[PDB]
Amino acid sequence: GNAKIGHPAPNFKATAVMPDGQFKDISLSDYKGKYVVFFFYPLDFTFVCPTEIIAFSDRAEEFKKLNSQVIGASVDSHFSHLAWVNTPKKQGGLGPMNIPLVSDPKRTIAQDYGVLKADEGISFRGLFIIDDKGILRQITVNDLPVGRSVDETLRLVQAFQFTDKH
Amino acid sequence: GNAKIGHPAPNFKATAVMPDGQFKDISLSDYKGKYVVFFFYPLDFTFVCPTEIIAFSDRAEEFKKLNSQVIGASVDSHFSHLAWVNTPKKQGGLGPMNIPLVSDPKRTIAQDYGVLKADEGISFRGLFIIDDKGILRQITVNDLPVGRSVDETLRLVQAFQFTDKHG
Ligand SMILES: *C[C@@H](NC(=O)C(=C)NC(=O)c1csc(-c2cccnc2)n1)C(=O)OC
Repeated sequence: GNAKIGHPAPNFKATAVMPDGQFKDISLSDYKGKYVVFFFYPLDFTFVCPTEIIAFSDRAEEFKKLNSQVIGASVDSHFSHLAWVNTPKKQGGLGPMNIPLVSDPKRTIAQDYGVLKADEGISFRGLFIIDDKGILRQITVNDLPVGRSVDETLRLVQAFQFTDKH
Repeated sequence: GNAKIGHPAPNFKATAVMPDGQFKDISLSDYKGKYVVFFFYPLDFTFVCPTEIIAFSDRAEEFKKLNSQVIGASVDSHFSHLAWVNTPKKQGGLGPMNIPLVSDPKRTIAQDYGVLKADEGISFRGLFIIDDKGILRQITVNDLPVGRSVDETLRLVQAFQFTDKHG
C-alpha cells in the first residue's frame, strides 16, 4: 500500500457509525491535533476475536487521557456496523461503542494501508498509530486468527508521545 | 518490500555473530520446523532502547519452551555486533547473547522486509513472526525511538501456535 513510517498516513474519507449511533462521513485528517489508533478487523459478526473491538471501546478513557482517538474499520457496510452495535453483547453483538467504526466497502482504505487480503476482499488485522501531525509511527499486521492487545497499544502510544517530548 | 502475511517470508543468507561469539553464515530457511521471531534494530551502540536486545536474549528460555528461534539484525557489520557483545553491560554493552545477531550491510534484507529507512540506510524497528513452514504471520514496525515488548512477542507466538493446532 502507501503506509510508510515517518510519512503522512494515507488519508481516507468514509461513512462511520459514530459513538452516538448515527452515520457520519469522517476523514482521518479530521483528527489532526490528536494521536490516532486506526485498526482494521476482518468482518462484522465474526466469531474470531470480536471482543478486541469491545476492549478498545471499554478502555476508551485510557486513550482519552493520552489525547488519542481510536477508530475501527472493516470492509462491511455502515448498515452492518449499525446492526452489530445495536445487537446487545448478551446476544453476541458489540453493544454501544465509545469509538467510531469506519466502513471500507470499496476495499480502498485497506489497500492504501497495505492490509487487503486480496483473495478474500477482507482486511487482515492491521493496526496503525498516527501522531497528532498525521505522520505514521507504527504498523501492526496480524494474520486473521490472532487479535491485538489494548495494553500493547497503550504502551506504544505513550512511548511515542514520551519520545515526542524530547 | 516483499513481506506479505500468508506468503513465504523473504529468505536471507547472512553472516551472524552466534551465541558462542563466532561468525557463521545462516539462512532463515535453516530454521524451518520452528517459529522464528526475526527483528531489526537500527544501529549497534545505540542509546535508544538497546535494552530490548538484552531482554530478548535474557528471556531466550521462554522462546525455547515455544520451540521458537529469535534472530536480531541490523545493517552494521558482524564485527560491530561482536564488539558490542564483548562490551560489558555496565559500560553500555550487550554482554553475552543467547541469540544470533545478523549483519545486513547491503541493506537488502531490510529492503526485502520493507523496513529500510532509505534516507538513512538503517532499518526501522521491524519485528516479524514466521511459522514453522516459513509463512509470515505477523508484521510489526516501529519508528526508531520505540522498542518492542518481549511479553507481546511471546503472546503472539504462542497464540499463532495455538490457533494453528485448533480453529
Ligand atoms: C480473540 C483472542 N484470541 C486469543 O487470544 C488466542 C487464540 N490467544 C492465545 O492462544 C494465547 C496464548 S497466550 C495468550 C495470552 C493473552 C493475554 C495475556 N496472556 C496470554 N493468548 C485475542 O487474541 O484477543 C486479544
